[PDB]
Amino acid sequence: NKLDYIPEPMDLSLVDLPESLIQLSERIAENVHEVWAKARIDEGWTYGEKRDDIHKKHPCLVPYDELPEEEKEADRNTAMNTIKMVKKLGFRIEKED
Amino acid sequence: DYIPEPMDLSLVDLPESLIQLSERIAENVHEVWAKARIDEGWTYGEKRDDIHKKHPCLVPYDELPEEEKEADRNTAMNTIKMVKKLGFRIEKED
Ligand SMILES: OC[C@H]1O[C@@](CO)(O[C@H]2O[C@H](CO)[C@@H](O)[C@H](O)[C@H]2O)[C@@H](O)[C@@H]1O
Ligand SMILES: OC[C@H]1O[C@@](CO)(O[C@H]2O[C@H](CO)[C@@H](O)[C@H](O)[C@H]2O)[C@@H](O)[C@@H]1O
Repeated sequence: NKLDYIPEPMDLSLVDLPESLIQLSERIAENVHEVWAKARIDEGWTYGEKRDDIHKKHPCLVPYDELPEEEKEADRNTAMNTIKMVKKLGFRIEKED
Repeated sequence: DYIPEPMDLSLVDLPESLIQLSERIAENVHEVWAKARIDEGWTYGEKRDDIHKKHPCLVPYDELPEEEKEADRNTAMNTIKMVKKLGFRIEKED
């Protein structure tokens, strides 16, 4: 092996987010996916049952609801980790009156 | 037949103190992403290979092409703009 890289993510296990926000994690993940998909469809990518760099085919190029549950969980957790980092970095997150 | 329509976040204002920390946020999402692939047997290779589990982005975040860091930063900021658009205050604690 040539490269010796060990990822060390920040410990966000004890960062608490409003329950109201976590209740919306699907809403956030869905929009993240829409942004992702629009960027790939604008580059000529299309849906295909196997990923393919040469023919620009991706299986995840579907509406968010049609994704496998495993893939939605990923998207929801990515979203929550990105926000937990905001809180870890010293910002308050509060639902507006 | 499927047309993505992301929320219009063009007018959502985030505190400048936070946008300054884009790279810290982007760098951590990359670490979590990288940690998950390496735990499943992925390694760095300069071409992506779904078969030998080789990905060119399995490098320290600072070693990424600027185009890739730029993508990660914008992704992080759109996720946080969604929070603000969904009715949440984001303010630095002083
Ligand atoms: O485990 C899947 C992995 O993909 C990520 C990339 O950060 O999500 C992006 O790519 C997905 C398909 O590969 C899209 O469905 C998703 O919308 C997009 O944000 C992570 O969320 C996840 O860890
Ligand atoms: O594939 C690039 C594409 O994936 C995103 C998530 O949608 O970033 C993820 O994948 C990157 C490597 O491909 C990682 O560096 C990053 O941390 C991870 O979240 C997009 O930002 C990017 O356009």
